[PDB]
Amino acid sequence: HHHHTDPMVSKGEELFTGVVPILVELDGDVNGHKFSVSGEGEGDATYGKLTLKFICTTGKLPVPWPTLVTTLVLCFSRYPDHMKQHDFFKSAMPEGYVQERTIFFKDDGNYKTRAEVKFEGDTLVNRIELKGIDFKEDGNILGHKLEYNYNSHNVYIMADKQKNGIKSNFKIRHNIEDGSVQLADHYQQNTPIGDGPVLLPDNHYLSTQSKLSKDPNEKRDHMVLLEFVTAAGITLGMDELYK
Repeated sequence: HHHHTDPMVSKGEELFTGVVPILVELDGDVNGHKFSVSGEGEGDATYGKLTLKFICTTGKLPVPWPTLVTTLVLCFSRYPDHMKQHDFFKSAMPEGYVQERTIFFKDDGNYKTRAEVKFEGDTLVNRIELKGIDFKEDGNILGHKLEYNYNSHNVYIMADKQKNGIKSNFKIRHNIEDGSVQLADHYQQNTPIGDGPVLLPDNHYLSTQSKLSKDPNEKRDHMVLLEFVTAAGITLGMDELYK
């Protein structure tokens, strides 16, 4: 909804009232295996909810789909009302923001990603380039030894006032089919594309859950993703209103 006392908050909330269509495009190269992914779906920031289907448009995906979840749109996070002044991601819209990561897979290779997230008309677009190097051919990634699932996790967000953006580092644990875990250490920075002001947040976290599934009628290599992302970690207003 639109009704906030801060007109800067109102501007960003306005763009994300209702269901917004999403397009995702990724071009990737991991150890010289070139691939492309296209995704479509919709986001509903009121509930923190994304529903997306991704297709590998070059044939078989050379890495496991779960390793691409975090790469393949944090403006759809649900920020509670008392935290809306800390929503960097919507405040950068519609001009958008850049999201850069390095992801280190423990005892394996790394991904470097750069994405631009912005509106094209009514559609929110996430355009990504991914470069992966130093992977082991018989490791868990190029060897496809990961389970097709995704563990819930919390991620801390901090301002980077020098870059007028945010930074975040966090660990993802991917499940290996033998019951072990493959760690993926993420380093992330985001910066605005426009030159206007943005909301720089106090420290807080995002709580994320994802469900991965398959489309039984789809013969192409693909992933169906339901993702929820909710902001938390700042207590109400002046204090607690219920004591």
